[PDB]
Amino acid sequence: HMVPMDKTLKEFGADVQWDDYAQLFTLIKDGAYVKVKPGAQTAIVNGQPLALQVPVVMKDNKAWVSDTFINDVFQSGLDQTFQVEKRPHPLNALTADEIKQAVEIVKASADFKPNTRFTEISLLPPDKEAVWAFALENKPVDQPRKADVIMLDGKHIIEAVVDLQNNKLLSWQPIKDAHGMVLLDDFASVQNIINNSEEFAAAVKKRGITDAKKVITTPLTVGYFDGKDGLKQDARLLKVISYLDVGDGNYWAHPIENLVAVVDLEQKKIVKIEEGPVVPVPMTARPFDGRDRVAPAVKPMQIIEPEGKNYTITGDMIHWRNWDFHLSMNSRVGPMISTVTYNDNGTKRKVMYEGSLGGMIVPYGDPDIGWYFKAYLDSGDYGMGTLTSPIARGKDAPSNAVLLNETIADYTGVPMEIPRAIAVFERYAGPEYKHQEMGQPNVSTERRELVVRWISTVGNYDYIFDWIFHENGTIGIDAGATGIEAVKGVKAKTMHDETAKDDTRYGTLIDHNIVGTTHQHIYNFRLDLDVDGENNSLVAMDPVVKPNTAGGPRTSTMQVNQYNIGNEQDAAQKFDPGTIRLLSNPNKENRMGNPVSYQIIPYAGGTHPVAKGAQFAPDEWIYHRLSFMDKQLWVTRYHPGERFPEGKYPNRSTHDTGLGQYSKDNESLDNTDAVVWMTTGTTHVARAEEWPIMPTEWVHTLLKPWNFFDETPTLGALKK
Amino acid sequence: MVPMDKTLKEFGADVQWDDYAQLFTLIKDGAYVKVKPGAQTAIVNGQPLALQVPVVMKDNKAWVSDTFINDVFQSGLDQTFQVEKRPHPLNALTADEIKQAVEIVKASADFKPNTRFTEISLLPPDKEAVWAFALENKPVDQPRKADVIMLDGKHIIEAVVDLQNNKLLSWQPIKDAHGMVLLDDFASVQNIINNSEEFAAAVKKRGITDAKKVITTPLTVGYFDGKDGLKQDARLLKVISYLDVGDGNYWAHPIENLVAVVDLEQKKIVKIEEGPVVPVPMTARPFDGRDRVAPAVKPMQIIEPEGKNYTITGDMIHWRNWDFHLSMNSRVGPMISTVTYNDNGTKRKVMYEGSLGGMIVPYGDPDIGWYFKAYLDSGDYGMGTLTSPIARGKDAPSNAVLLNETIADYTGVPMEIPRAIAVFERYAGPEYKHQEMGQPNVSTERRELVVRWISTVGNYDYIFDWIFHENGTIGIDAGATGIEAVKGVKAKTMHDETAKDDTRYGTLIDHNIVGTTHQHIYNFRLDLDVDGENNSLVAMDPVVKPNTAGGPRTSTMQVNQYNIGNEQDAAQKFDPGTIRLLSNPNKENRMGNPVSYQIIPYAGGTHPVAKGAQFAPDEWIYHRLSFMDKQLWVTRYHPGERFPEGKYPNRSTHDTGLGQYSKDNESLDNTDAVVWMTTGTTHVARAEEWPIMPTEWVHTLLKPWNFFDETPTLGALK
Ligand SMILES: [Cu+2]
Ligand SMILES: [Cu+2]
Ligand code: NA
Ligand code: NA
Ligand code: NA
Ligand code: NA
Repeated sequence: HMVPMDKTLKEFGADVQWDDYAQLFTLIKDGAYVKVKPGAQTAIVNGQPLALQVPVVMKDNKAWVSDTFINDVFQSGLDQTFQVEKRPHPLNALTADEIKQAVEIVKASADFKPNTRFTEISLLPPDKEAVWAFALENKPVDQPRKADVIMLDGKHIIEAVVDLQNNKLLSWQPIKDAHGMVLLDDFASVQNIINNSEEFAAAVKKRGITDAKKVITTPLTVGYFDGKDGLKQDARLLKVISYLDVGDGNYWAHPIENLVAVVDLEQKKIVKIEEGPVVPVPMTARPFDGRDRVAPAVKPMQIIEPEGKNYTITGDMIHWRNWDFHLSMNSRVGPMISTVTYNDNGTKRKVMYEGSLGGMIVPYGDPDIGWYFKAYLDSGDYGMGTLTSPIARGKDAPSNAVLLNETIADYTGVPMEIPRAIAVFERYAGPEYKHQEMGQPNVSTERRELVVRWISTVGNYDYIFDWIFHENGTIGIDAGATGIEAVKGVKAKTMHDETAKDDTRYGTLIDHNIVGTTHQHIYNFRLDLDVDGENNSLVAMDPVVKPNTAGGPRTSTMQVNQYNIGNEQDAAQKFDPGTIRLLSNPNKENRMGNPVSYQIIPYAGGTHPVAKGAQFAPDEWIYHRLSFMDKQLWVTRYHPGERFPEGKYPNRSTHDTGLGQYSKDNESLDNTDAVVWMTTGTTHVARAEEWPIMPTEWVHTLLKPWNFFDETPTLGALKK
Repeated sequence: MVPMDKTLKEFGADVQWDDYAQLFTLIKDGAYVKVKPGAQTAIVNGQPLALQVPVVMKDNKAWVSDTFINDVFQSGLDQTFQVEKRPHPLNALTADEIKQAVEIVKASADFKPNTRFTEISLLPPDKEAVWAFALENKPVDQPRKADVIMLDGKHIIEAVVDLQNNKLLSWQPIKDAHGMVLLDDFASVQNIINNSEEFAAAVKKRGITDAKKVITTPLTVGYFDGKDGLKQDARLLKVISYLDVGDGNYWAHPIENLVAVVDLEQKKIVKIEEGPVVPVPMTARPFDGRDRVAPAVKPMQIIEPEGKNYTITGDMIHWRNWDFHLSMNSRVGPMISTVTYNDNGTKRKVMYEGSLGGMIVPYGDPDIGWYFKAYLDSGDYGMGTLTSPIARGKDAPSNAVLLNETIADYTGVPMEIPRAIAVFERYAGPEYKHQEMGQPNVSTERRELVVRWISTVGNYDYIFDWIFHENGTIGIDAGATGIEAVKGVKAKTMHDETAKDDTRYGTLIDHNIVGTTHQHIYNFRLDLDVDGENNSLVAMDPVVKPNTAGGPRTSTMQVNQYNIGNEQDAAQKFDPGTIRLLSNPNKENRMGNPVSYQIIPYAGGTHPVAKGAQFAPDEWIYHRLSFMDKQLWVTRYHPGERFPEGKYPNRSTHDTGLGQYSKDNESLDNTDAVVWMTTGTTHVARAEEWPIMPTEWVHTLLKPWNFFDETPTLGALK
């Protein structure tokens, strides 16, 4: 039973290359690199031969394979990239069966209602000491698997915990005053309410729009202004910004400016329409998908690993050179990198118990009615894991990547498999080191980094996060922003028009009648580092110039001021990239008697201007509610319920329940389990080069071993 | 007939055999060749080639015609390199012109017998004629000229020669200038140390039983207004010493507190300085792998089997919308010239010339062996000359093309540097992406074209990357690796008595070895002609301002914009939260904004950043080298202003570089500007960098700012 090779392999997602001269197919998918010649009775998988009962058949310039070829070859076992897990790792995300089970358990309570949605359903993390003992000592974890089930009953939040091992409900706790995140049905529900509104349709009509049905809405959280926005605190509201759909596939380029509808989600209707002056909708077609463009010729470039990968993925555990870590997915914050150790000549040393995105904010700077409340808390308010964007193979990640699928719960409690959710790829990153001693043979080696990449898209923005494992012990965390700008419709076509100056007070004129409103992107990473153990202290080293007191001709020297930062409050600080901040283990030293440490660099560079803080006066509410915006480094005592820089329920919050809260009591950071939070952002002033689609802009952070090792870590195994 | 593997590998090509397919894949630079044994044809970059003689298999080895390499690799089907029929006027002096220039000055009666040559370089034609050659194909109507800079003992003479008419045009002694360090100075110094009894006497005290195992290293001495005890007319170098213990790494064996001062015209030691005796650290600390075994690793290749997207026509490189010229200088290395971006058919100017301007690695330790220590690597040592050949596959990716480059050595003999510069395209993530909910994805891949050069001066190794983004951005990145300059000390660990004193000025990185703190400060000279040469420098400072428009916001995000009108004001600290543009006030994009490039002297780094010079403002080095203390400079274009540290910085007594060039504070309003970017690190050492330092990087960036009218990579309209 034959089938067409090319089409079948495409649909399966493999790259297919035919070489007419060699009469050879090269097939690539993930860890598998395959060669097969027509009519041969063996194929080659990752350097290894594989018998085929049925050879690839060529007929009138067209190849056919049996209908088991794909299984026979790709799933053969000669691709050793993925191996099966002997014992389930206690941090493995909830499975589909577990998700479904947690949903049946809460549904078995008399309180559940058919309207009830699920904001998040997630493994309730077992305790940290036991997870480490499993990872390093292989001790089983005897506490039962549990799940947190956070439910939205209309507008009310209930937190339920379930015990999955015993199929029982353990708790059911209403959470007073909390608003829940925006869920996928809210989007449809907002578009509908607008569509059924005669008022809104009339509002839209006096603004030029002739077919209201062509109006695309989008939902935003409203924030909190202690009543100045004229909106009651206890109702579930979203505001709604509108665009005209013109057929160019880019409604974002056709704002209907100065029209905002406020929607009550429980009443399912528009409770308020704010209207400002009428600004003609920008109408010119501005497609970003290529439809109006020539595709030039590019010569091929391929990164190939024809004997397979250097990493192994066992269940969710990834092993690579001296690294080992566990990689799992959460609907709110995306990827979670756990139990990170570095194998030092046989002994696994702890580096990081858990790293992930903490949260992020994208606040705007324009005071007008369509803008003044605008601040996306992408992970907290919209669920970034849920909104993961599948990796476009070979483009969003390099041709030598392996692409993992991940499973989370959707908002109605049903398992949802996200295809191509995370990319894993090894990459050449220049020379690791080099020395060309004059007159001698050179010495160079290559640097390899292992990257874990995840992309999440929220409305018009697309965010890329890379977790970068350097062979030498360094860890990089880089965030990339691309997508389509939020723009303001204005009257000016050029800076020569009479409204230009007023139109561009809060952003740049990037197209006719279009202004890229100025805003910030502020990312924060929650890094629970256990530098060769949990008992750590925070140390400062500030390079300084000191008068020379040692004699000789110099008036000055270069010296260091070294001091411990002994509490959370002093640890909350700006980052001066001219200084050194360490997380040290005061109980373990390297061979020179120096405390083993990691150097924490929240700002290692970026391609947009850098945000030195929040661009908000200190008396703005958004400033008040979100203290993480204003410092680049925080350190707090470990605590399993403190995970979000912006707080657990940030929608319409009135005070800081995040890093402000976690550090308010100013506890001791002396020789104890610490969690490091790095804030890094950009201040984005727009330019025409970014319209209609924005070229990816990057910021870089770094964690470097500092006297953690005794010598150059990549030198190699000692031969004597 | 000749054997394939031996012949191919002596030619520099990589040979792979695939037994399943019975196919050879041969790769060198831009050639990607496939050949089957017995086949009448082969493939070169995707294209068929008839062979006179098939590859034949004898005793399981392959044999090729004696003519194979030439027939296959030089067939014309690798189109990476094209012939240049009309030579660009910034083309570096050729080997013949180097020899010709040397004959011309040697013919003069003023040329003294053992004169050396610090630099023999193209004296280029005027900027305007060079642009008109590149943009309109107008011939420059000037003869080929060369600057010839000579060192007669310790005396500098600048001559100019006309190579076409083969005549000397000028001969000019340069008063008070000291010459850079030349290769023969290294051996001279080592010989003089070796023949000094006083020195063997000093060394012996310090615990050294065979004085023949002592390795010298020459350093320039700086300037201290006599406080160093050193005469200003004398051509001097100081000498720091290490012990060779056979580990291939003398750097790991300092003889601390012993400095000799050598006068190179007397050929003798004129001062020994001796401080406390510190035992020489002895433990073998090889960095070359002699004591190691690397772990086995699966192969990775980056392949371009139809060849490259760039074409290299002489030294002119074409790649996508970029065109530029690449040449080599013996002092500063690579020069990237007449750069333009092809905007939908029209070549627009971006950069007339960019290169390393100069750099400095100044130390912070006051002791006898350290206080004067400051390497000006290009200016004092000659980084082009000390170019380190790229190790194929390692110093650059497997898909690179490695260029050879020619300069003059210090005796005036042409010197061809193999694999002096690497060019390679690389994948750099998605160029842009938007995944609209429930719609088909849109993604394209970013490609960067990198030009990579490595120079090594004593213990360090510097990597420079000139990075062309398809979207109009240009990055310049600098990497540092090599071996740390260490101080020998008594302490073994931070628990010993001397540890605290021993580490006042640096980290303890091994037993008895402190990595003294210093800085790396690179400066880049960028004659940007933003869509023309008449430009102005514009600031845009994002600020928070009170809300005056109504509604609940108390504050708004606005910009303060103002021109920076003169050189002194343009010489500034860079706040990475602000924006600085070189704008063309005469030309605007479709929205009426002046076409501009955004200048970012600090786009990041893996080592701590220097806010400026880690020196009190009364230090001599601070006074001599203003360029260290500001990150941005902009000066009026001037043909003889090229070096941030000045033309002759050896024992300079004042600032003849950027301090001098901005001295009169001229106008920068709508005129030809030259932008200089200083970026630096402060290096506090750690054990992880010993015995060899993992490469650390700093990044800088030039981004188009309203230069174009839209996303520049969307492509041409249908
Ligand atoms: Cu942005
Ligand atoms: Cu250094
Ligand atoms: Na706390
Ligand atoms: Na911790
Ligand atoms: Na000037
Ligand atoms: Na210029």
